[PDB]
Amino acid sequence: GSSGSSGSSDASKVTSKGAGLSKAFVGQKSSFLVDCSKAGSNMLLIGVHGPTTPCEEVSMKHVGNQQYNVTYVVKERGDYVLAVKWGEEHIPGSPFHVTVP
Repeated sequence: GSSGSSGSSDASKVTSKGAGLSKAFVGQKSSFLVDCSKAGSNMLLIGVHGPTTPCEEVSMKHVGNQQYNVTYVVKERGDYVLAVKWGEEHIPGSPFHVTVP
């Protein structure tokens, strides 16, 4: 394919489910799946912001079938901010408000 000029990718379509998105727990490995089957042919990335405390790491893998597995680990508790972008865009729901007990 030389030219494309077709296939607009939308973020509002990208859906996400799980706990990590809603809330997380120190030590506990929070994971969340992102469906992009009817979203677009764009790339999926993450930008875990560190407004209060940084994260241990971020495991991102494209299990396929239009599913992206992303898991992380925290060390401190409080108010967190999850930033998920979808090919130069921001999924519907971010920045998400994650509260850790």
